[PDB]
Amino acid sequence: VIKFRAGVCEYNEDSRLCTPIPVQGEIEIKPNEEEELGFWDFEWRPTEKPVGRELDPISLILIPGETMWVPIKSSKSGRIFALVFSSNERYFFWLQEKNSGNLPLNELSAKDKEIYNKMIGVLNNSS
Repeated sequence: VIKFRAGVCEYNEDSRLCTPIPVQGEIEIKPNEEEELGFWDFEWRPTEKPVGRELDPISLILIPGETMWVPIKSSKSGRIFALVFSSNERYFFWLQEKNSGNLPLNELSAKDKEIYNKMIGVLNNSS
């Protein structure tokens, strides 16, 4: 399975912005070796607690065509994961590493092309 490092970023999208407040965590991108619902679970874990928000651990199904991928929604901020979630909870993430994701802000999430390709592949799959 594919593991990636990020903490959370606020629930907020009432101005299409959420601010980084530093935190850590871990996402596990997996097909689910139980396949109960038959979708991708992003298992978030706190490794630092959310401060200035409370978002609990979550096993998060991405349901194609209900989950929309936008690669960046902030220009006063960098490294924002933007997933519009309908029929599910909304979790926005911010990469915990200030040394990486220094690639320019036009697609920035943690990288440009890699995250963009990867996130489109989850929509294409229903696995």
